[PDB]
Amino acid sequence: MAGLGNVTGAVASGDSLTLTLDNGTSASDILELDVLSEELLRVDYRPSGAAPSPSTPMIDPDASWDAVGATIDTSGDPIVVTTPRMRIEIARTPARMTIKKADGTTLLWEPASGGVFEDGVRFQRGSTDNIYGIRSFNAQEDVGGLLRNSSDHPAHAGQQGDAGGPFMWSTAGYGVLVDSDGGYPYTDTTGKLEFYYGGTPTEGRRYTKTNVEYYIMVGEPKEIMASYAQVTGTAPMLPKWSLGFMNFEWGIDQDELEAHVDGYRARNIPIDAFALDYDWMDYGEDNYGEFRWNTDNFPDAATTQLKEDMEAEGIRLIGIRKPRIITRDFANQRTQQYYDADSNGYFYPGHNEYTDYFIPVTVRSFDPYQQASRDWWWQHSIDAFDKGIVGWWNDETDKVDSGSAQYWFGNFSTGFTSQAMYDGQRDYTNDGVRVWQTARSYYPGAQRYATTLWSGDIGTQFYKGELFNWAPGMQEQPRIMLSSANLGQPKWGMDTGGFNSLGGASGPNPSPELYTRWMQFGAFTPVFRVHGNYNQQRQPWLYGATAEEASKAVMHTRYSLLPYMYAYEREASETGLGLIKPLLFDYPNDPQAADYTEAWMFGDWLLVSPVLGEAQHSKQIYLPAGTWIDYHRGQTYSGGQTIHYPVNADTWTDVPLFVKQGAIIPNQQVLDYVDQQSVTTVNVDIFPSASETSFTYYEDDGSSYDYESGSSFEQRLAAQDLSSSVRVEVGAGSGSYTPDVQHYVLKIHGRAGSAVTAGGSALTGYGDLQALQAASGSGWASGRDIYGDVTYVKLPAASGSATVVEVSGSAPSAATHAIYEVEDASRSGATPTTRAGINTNHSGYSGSGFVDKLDVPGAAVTVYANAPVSGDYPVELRYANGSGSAKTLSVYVNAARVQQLSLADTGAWSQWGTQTTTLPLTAGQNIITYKYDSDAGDTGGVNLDYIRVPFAPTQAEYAAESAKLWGGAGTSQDHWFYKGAAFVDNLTGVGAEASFDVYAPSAGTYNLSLRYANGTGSTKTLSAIVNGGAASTVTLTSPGMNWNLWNEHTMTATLTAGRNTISFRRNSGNSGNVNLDRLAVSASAITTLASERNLLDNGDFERDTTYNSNWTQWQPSGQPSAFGIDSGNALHPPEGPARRNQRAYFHSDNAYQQSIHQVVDVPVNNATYRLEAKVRMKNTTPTTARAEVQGHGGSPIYANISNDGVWKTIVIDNINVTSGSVDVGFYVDSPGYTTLHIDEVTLTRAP
Amino acid sequence: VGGLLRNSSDHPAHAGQQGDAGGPFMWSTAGYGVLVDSDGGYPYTDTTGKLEFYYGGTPTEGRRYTKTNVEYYIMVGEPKEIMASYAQVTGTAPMLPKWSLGFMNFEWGIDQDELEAHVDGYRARNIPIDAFALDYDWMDYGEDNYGEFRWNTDNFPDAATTQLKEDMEAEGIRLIGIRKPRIITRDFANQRTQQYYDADSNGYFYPGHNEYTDYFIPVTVRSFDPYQQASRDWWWQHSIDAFDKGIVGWWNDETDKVDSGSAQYWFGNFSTGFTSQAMYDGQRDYTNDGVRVWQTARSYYPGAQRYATTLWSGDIGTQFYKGELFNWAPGMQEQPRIMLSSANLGQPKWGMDTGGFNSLGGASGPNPSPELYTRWMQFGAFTPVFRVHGNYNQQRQPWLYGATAEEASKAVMHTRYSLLPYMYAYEREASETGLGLIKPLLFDYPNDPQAADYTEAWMFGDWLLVSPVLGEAQ
Ligand SMILES: OC[C@H]1O[C@H](O[C@H]2[C@H](O)[C@@H](O)[C@@H](O[C@H]3[C@H](O)[C@@H](O)[C@@H](O[C@H]4[C@H](O)[C@@H](O)[C@@H](O[C@H]5[C@H](O)[C@@H](O)[C@@H](O)O[C@@H]5CO)O[C@@H]4CO)O[C@@H]3CO)O[C@@H]2CO)[C@H](O)[C@@H](O)[C@@H]1O
Ligand SMILES: OC[C@H]1O[C@H](OC[C@H]2O[C@H](O[C@H]3[C@H](O)[C@@H](O)[C@@H](O[C@H]4[C@H](O)[C@@H](O)[C@H](O)O[C@@H]4CO)O[C@@H]3CO)[C@H](O)[C@@H](O)[C@@H]2O)[C@H](O)[C@@H](O)[C@@H]1O
Ligand SMILES: OC[C@H]1O[C@H](O[C@H]2[C@H](O)[C@@H](O)[C@@H](O[C@H]3[C@H](O)[C@@H](O)[C@@H](O[C@H]4[C@H](O)[C@@H](O)[C@@H](O)O[C@@H]4CO)O[C@@H]3CO)O[C@@H]2CO)[C@H](O)[C@@H](O)[C@@H]1O
Ligand SMILES: OC[C@H]1O[C@H](O[C@H]2[C@H](O)[C@@H](O)[C@@H](O[C@H]3[C@H](O)[C@@H](O)[C@@H](O[C@H]4[C@H](O)[C@@H](O)[C@@H](O)O[C@@H]4CO)O[C@@H]3CO)O[C@@H]2CO)[C@H](O)[C@@H](O)[C@@H]1O
Ligand SMILES: OC[C@H]1O[C@H](OC[C@H]2O[C@H](O)[C@H](O)[C@@H](O)[C@@H]2O)[C@H](O)[C@@H](O)[C@@H]1O
Ligand SMILES: OC[C@H]1O[C@@H](O)[C@H](O)[C@@H](O)[C@@H]1O
Ligand SMILES: OC[C@H]1O[C@@H](O)[C@H](O)[C@@H](O)[C@@H]1O
Ligand SMILES: OC[C@H]1O[C@H](O)[C@H](O)[C@@H](O)[C@@H]1O
Ligand SMILES: [Ca+2]
Ligand SMILES: [Ca+2]
Ligand SMILES: [Ca+2]
Ligand SMILES: [Mg+2]
Ligand SMILES: [Mg+2]
Ligand SMILES: [Mg+2]
Ligand SMILES: [Mg+2]
Ligand SMILES: [Mg+2]
Ligand SMILES: [Mg+2]
Ligand SMILES: [Mg+2]
Ligand SMILES: [Mg+2]
Ligand SMILES: [Mg+2]
Ligand code: NI
Ligand code: NI
Repeated sequence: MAGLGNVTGAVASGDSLTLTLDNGTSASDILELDVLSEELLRVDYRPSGAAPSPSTPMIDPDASWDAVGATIDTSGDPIVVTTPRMRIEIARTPARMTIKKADGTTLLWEPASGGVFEDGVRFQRGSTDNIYGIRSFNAQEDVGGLLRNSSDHPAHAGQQGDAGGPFMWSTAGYGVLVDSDGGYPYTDTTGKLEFYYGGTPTEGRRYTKTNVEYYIMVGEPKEIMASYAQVTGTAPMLPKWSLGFMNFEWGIDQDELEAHVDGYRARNIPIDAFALDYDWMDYGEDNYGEFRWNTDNFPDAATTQLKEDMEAEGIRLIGIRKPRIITRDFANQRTQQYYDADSNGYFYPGHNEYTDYFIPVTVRSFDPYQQASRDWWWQHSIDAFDKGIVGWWNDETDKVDSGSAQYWFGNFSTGFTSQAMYDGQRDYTNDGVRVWQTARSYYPGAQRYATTLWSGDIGTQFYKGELFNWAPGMQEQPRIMLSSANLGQPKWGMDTGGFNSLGGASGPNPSPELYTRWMQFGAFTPVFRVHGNYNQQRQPWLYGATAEEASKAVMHTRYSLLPYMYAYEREASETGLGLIKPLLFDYPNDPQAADYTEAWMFGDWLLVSPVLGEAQHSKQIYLPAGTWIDYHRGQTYSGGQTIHYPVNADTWTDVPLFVKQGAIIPNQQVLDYVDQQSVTTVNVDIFPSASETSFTYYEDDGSSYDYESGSSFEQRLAAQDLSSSVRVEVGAGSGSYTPDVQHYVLKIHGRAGSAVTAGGSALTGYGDLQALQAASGSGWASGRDIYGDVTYVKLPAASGSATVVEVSGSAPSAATHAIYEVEDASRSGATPTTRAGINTNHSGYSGSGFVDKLDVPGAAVTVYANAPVSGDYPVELRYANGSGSAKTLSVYVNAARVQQLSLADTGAWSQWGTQTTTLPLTAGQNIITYKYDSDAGDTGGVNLDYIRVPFAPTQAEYAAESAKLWGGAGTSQDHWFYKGAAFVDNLTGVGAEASFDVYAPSAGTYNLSLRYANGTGSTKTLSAIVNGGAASTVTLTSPGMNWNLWNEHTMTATLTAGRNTISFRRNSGNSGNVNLDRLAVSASAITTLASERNLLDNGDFERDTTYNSNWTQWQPSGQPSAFGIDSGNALHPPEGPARRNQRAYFHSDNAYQQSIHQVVDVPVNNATYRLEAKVRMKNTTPTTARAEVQGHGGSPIYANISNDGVWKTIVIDNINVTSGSVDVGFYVDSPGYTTLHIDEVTLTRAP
Repeated sequence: VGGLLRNSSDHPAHAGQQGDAGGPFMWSTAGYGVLVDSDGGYPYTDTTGKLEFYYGGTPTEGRRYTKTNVEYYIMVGEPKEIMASYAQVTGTAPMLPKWSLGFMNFEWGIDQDELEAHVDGYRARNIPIDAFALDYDWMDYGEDNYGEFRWNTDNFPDAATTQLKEDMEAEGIRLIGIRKPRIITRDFANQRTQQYYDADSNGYFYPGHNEYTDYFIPVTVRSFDPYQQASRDWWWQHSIDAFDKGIVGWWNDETDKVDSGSAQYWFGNFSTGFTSQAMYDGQRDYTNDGVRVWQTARSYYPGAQRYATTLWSGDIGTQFYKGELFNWAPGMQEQPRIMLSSANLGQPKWGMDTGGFNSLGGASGPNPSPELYTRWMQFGAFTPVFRVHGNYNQQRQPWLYGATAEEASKAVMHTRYSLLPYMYAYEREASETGLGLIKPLLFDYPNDPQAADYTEAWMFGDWLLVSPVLGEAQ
């Protein structure tokens, strides 16, 4: 903010004066004065004499003046420039300009304190001078006058009729013009006249200048304005017709235009032009519609006829133009104009796609408060109801928001709108079709008219402020749901996936992660629904195989629970209490339940706590008083504590779900929809408590209000754990509805009885659940499941009298495996009529049948199998192959392709064999799929009978990142070659630790293997603490100064049956400073885990793209990279990953070559390896697109990728590695607009 | 989004909007509840132990049920008992169809072919689903004859009959349809609708809610960059056909700022000049300097005048002055100050929407009165770019405003057109000095304090001083 220094040199030449100014350096400042006319001076200040920047488009590039012949006198102090109209004085010490009229009258001057400087100009002038220019006023502003005597408004073009610029002038005889892209003029009534470049203005700044170029005008206003036009340009003459009257109009076609023109002409009212708004053009359409005449409105503009006919009537035509293009037509297709603009870089910088509206309609709110209004509303809805609208999604019964229209609906508007449909539909159908509605507000009483509540236009984000601050996201929704429950509206839902994004409907869809977690959450809420903004899609398969399979899996859980859930729908008709409730309902006196919203009750007997955090590796879950059983993993927890709950961030398969001891949970086979068939057997899972508990099973027609006059069915089920037996009562049937249920299968957990009695009779024992299910009439059986010992009891439902069953004794099963009959499992395929099938037409099968039709591409069967801990499970597949030769099927686990199974001929279709494969299962639910994947080279063509899954793994694994971290230990992805989603780092402070919860079947000595990195260069130590016992030293050598190298530390530990704690901690004697990845646990020697076969780093591209990986890239010198990694969720529709959250892409709009490569040293040289990957190609066919294996000892091996649009598996087998390393890669040569996606790349040791 | 606790609450009891819920219901896990019968109002709690509820003043949402008595309910029990007693007083919930426990796919942007494809995709994969909900897509919203209640058979051909319902039912799919508590009162062709006549004659509109202009058909757009020569060449190239077929003047709107939902993008200060340059350079090249360029824009920055553009004052109000009918846009009386401010910045080629653009209720709001229209026309005739404009489907022909508006408009128009050779000399002057057809008095009288901020009269060329009557009933 300092002024210029002393003049140290002055060089006159013609009409120019060049001053050198002292700034205390060898690169002195330069001030160039040029006398352009007798009354116009140009000044160019160049800090340190640097070359001037280009002038902005303010300046006329062709401006030209005659020689003035000014007198420049540098002989004294001040230096003096004179013309007949002005006298410019520059004082030497320091340099300050004074501008005067030729007669010596002072106009303006640079004050002592400072004039021109690096960021602007500063003048002083008469305090009473009137200043003009700078700014005008827009159509949304208070409109001031002409005077600018106390102004700090910026210089800008502005909006809505505004005008402005760096031009300040006075009627006292001077003007100042500064070349600038925006900036900040300043005036006040002490006499300041200043202009600052300042910070980037609101409108942006695309022309920056290091010099300060300005112009000083002397004269009367007309002379000042003429000088302004000399500098910035005069105006070209408009056509003479433009002095005439013009009629601008919006809402006009050719007939109306002709009528208007006739109207003027008939009346001798002169007029020269009509201006046509949107009407004239095909705005919204492809092929440059926003430049094309709309021949529906103006038929004669198909040719020059309209122009010529209007010209003959003396009418010229003006057309509205918007500085934008339509990037999606009315059918949601990318337009030609989009492709052209996008490929050439013609979009305004910083301006993304957005939603416009240009077709107005006029509307007015109806009043639902009036009975006659409600009758009318209903009467006009009957036709839509008859033709299929059987649920009413009543939107915007709350508030209008449109321009000046900001109207509120009253508090009873939702209730009354709901009443209109409720009363109407009930009368019209004679109470024969139940009403379903949703609204986005609730007020007491509205519930009488059969309406749910949804949470409105929530944001597509994890939480409020993650991506934008103006709407809450997923994490807030439990608090909204439970607040609604606390107001007596438990029938609640949300837009799963979110509605709003940055950029409106064109903004991004949820990431696959956000989508998957939101679906798991929504499945345990009352009104389970996806929604999105205009032309957004929310189908689960669009978000990749994890989202698809995890969403499917949790939906199967929800539908299996239909009989459980439906009792709560009945309960809401009696007490208003519904399917969800906050913990505080059950625990009014528990302070940790008082505000608790991260978990809630789903019915009376299940506590759910969905994983809602991005990249979440574990959860802290408050369990209130009682005993809780993990639904998916089987272990028990005592209540009244916060538990640490490991989750697998790699698979997304966990939905933390806990059975409340006392639970009686009716459940059934999974249907595609609620009345797809009659369910004649209802399972009842019972977890007995020492106090009696009960659940009243309920059926009715699901459809009418017949239940109101007694047409329903119920049976009270009750249970109690006694000193040495369990008693279960199935009460007498009650009510007039004949239920579909014929038998209950009681699954009584916690005891495998030696006898089951009822009414003086010991029930007939059967060998297993299958034999019991096949028996007519009552019986029992026993077994083992994930929870432990279980007793099965099959009984008739709907008896007129109560049945009391008692399970006594203890005779635990010796079974080592669970059996899953695949005919009971999930059958899918490419189309609804090409799904895998059920059959019985060959003998020798277990259970009720086997699965066939695995001989059309895409046919599959999926089993949901629970595991107590993560690890290796050898899973046996029973199958038949009477084809004459071996056949292949893919086995997928948690959406990853684990192996191609080669299934040998079994000699005949009625002869069965078994294939056992070690599967990497995760703790809790696992998704095991056997599929005919023709695009991976499978043949299909076998029949499958069942799988057998061991209750215990051969060896277990526990991820460090999911362990309980303390003392500064954290998770990270900032080094290479970790397993799972992350590793543990920052074991630096004393007390830093990772504590694992390890499960053992029996007391004894177990082997441990701890995967760790130590890149310090020297041996480091931690302590191992088992079950809080004495610390033992863990000594961890360093393989060198490289944090991408991992090793195993082996040791043993003495464990007890059940849960053990094993902590690795920096105690005060220890050095720490290692990273931990995984703890493996076995009774035998530990070998490579099935989950850890992949030799590549970041082969699945799942790493946060802030962090790098062992992948490298290449493109031709001079070409921009065509490669990146993201989720594909910004696209409409999404182009998702093959698995989990992310995939690599190659894409450019113009011709390109691109590769990525990764080199790894193999563990065993002179051995065979195998590359597998998922690849998808779309859009333009490239010249070359391939996977590549090279550097292995042999010549390059190629596998081509062909343009389809679908994910395919590419395999390069039999890689004979003799060099000790392999380069795997992907390469594309494209003429332009080829998209390749790459995901799930694995390099493994192959037999 | 807060928590569940309401220990220090003064938020009103209302239905609210956008997923909200509320009511005069305040209860505790300490063993009691209070329910007050009320239409809105003001519950109050604090940590000194207050549990209060006030009817108070009329809330934001209105109040249509007022009460002189105070009716309330006290509940005693554990939370489930309190909630059961709440349901006794305010009602239990009717059982919903059993299919509503299933998964539902809601969707906006869907027709029959896509719905069938979605359902097939779920069924093929054994992903359970019971219902699809259809947005605007399902109905003829915007059309006459109760279009906002009627199936859209362009999107859903089989909903001409019960066929769609029955085929979807066969696949285990129930259909939900979106409803808006409003009717279209003017269809796409600007005709009053049957549903308007029926609602209006029976008094079925929400009290206090006047009709208003709304939009429902989205389009996706993106701003072009006029700063780049290649972009300007492209923009002009695609304009040639329109020009050949009669668009000889370029009304360049919205070169200033985008305003759409979250999209609030500014164009830079040279956007008007460069947009203008695209058409100017292009048209001059294409016609070999044979056809003069005419343009208008709604912003100005120095230098833009080189490319043959005028300036108009934007979406001004149909009113005499700012705050006459509404406060959010200026009216007629402010316009001379805007015109003369533009002149002081070297852009004297200025115009305005004579008649005004904006009204209360948007496009469906009132036209100018005959008086406003007549005076505005007289004013406009002594300004440089003389033009009427109005909002969507509004009309500005002078004969629609009665014989005084017609005859007085005609008369002043005859004066303007008689002055063509006077005016045209000033058009030539602007090519030499930038000075145009209008100027404030202070250009001629720089030392007169009475002229220093004077805008109620101005010079029309050098030799005429004009002072239009702009006051109502003046
Ligand atoms: O004497 C009575 C008078 O006093 C008070 O005003 C005086 C100020 O308090 C005082 O600071 C001084 O103001 C100077 C200022 O110090 C100086 O920096 C300059 O201000 C420029 C910025 O330098 C320039 O960057 C630009 O600022 C932009 C900014 O870049 C942009 O990022 C954004 O934030 O907007 C800003 C503009 O709003 O422009 C400003 C000028 O607007 O010059 C100032 C004026 O010389 O002197 C003031 C009196 O002269 C009282 O407040 C005032 O009412 C009384 O009349
Ligand atoms: O690499 C240069 C590239 O960077 C930016 O885009 C990165 C983007 O690239 C890929 O997206 C492609 C799709 O794969 C193509 O299918 C195509 O998508 C369009 C699709 O064909 C239409 O049907 C759909 O409705 O609209 C989309 C366009 O929105 O084009 C996009 C590129 O725009 C890749 O799959 C993505 O993961 C990745 O984010 C930059 O935006 C590009 O302009 C640039 O070329
Ligand atoms: O952890 C955060 C870091 O993340 C990124 O680091 C990457 C690098 O980009 C890779 O180059 C590689 O680094 C290796 C390195 O290649 C290897 O030579 C070795 O480096 C030693 C070095 O030999 C030794 O003399 C001394 O300088 O220490 C180095 C390391 O401690 O080992 C590196 C790995 O440890 O992989 C890492 C990720 O592990 C990012 O680029 C870094 O800026 C960032 O710090
Ligand atoms: O104990 C702490 C506080 O106690 C005191 O506040 C009192 C007020 O004095 C009472 O008047 C009352 O406030 C009510 C008010 O009576 C009632 O009308 C309503 O106010 C509405 C208003 O009607 C409406 O038009 C709009 O303006 O919003 C208002 C609500 O914000 O509701 C009020 C309660 O919220 O009760 C309170 C609390 O007992 C004391 O004055 C405070 O300073 C003190 O902090
Ligand atoms: O492809 C495996 C398949 O082989 C036999 O069936 C062949 C063929 O028989 C009928 O035509 C069926 O309708 C088709 O679906 C079959 O492809 C075995 O009988 C069958 O069990 C096995 O799955
Ligand atoms: O009808 C279009 C949109 O309108 C909004 O008011 C609703 O809240 C959305 O659910 C709906 O998709
Ligand atoms: O195109 C519709 C309307 O768009 C607005 O941005 C313009 O300012 C109006 O003059 C025009 O009638
Ligand atoms: O000191 C130990 C730490 O050293 C380095 O910062 C490593 O990047 C980190 O992984 C490790 O935890
Ligand atoms: Ca079987
Ligand atoms: Ca790990
Ligand atoms: Ca991936
Ligand atoms: Mg010269
Ligand atoms: Mg003064
Ligand atoms: Mg600078
Ligand atoms: Mg019209
Ligand atoms: Mg005619
Ligand atoms: Mg057309
Ligand atoms: Mg769609
Ligand atoms: Mg079909
Ligand atoms: Mg129709
Ligand atoms: Ni402004
Ligand atoms: Ni609220």
